Amino acid sequence: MFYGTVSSPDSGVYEMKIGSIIFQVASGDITKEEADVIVNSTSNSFNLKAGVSKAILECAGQNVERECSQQAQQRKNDYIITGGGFLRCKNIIHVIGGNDVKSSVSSVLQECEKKNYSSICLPAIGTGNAKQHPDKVAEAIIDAIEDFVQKGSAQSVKKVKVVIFLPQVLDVFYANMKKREG
Ligand SMILES: CCC(=O)Nc1ccc(C)cc1O
Ligand SMILES: [Cl-]
Ligand SMILES: [Cl-]
Repeated sequence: MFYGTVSSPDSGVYEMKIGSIIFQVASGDITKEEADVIVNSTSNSFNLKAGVSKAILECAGQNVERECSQQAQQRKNDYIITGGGFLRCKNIIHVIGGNDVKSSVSSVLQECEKKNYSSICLPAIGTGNAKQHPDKVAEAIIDAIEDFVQKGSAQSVKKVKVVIFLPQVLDVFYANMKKREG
C-alpha cells in the first residue's frame, strides 16, 4: 500500500513517506534550495528563460546556459544533465515541460540512482510555459515515485521535495497527498 501519513514539519511544508522515501511539498523559490539534483522545466531546445527556467538559468549562470545549447545541438534529447553552476546542487536535470510528466520524473529518479544521489528538488513540472493542468501534474509526479518504490528501485534516493511557485498549486499537491495517505 506504500503510503504513510501526511504531517507538517515546518509552517507551510508537508511531508509523507512513500515506501522508504520522504516526499515533501512547500511553496517558495526553488533557486534557494540545496539538493544533489535540482530539476528545470524547459522547452524542447533547452534555452527557455521564462518562469522557473528564467530563475534557474539566471542563478546557475552563463556556463550552464552554454552547456544546455551545446548538448541540444549534438543530438535529439528527451532531457539533459548539466553541472549546477552557482546553484546549491551537484547537477541540474533539464526536462521538457510539455512531455509526459510521469515519464520525466521516472527518468530523473533513475539518473539519481545511477549517481548514488540521495536528494532531489523539483518544481511543478509542466504547469508554467507548457500549461498542463496542476491536478494531472500532481497525480503524475506522485505516481512516478510510487512505481519506482514498487519496482524495488529506491536504494540511494531518500528525499524528493517539490518547491512550488503558486500557493494555489501547492494546495492541489496537498489534497493529492491526503487522498493517498495510509
Ligand atoms: C514549472 C512551473 C513554473 O514555471 N513555475 C515558476 C517557478 C518560478 C518562477 C519565478 C515562476 C514560475 O512560473
Ligand atoms: Cl512548464
Ligand atoms: Cl512551480
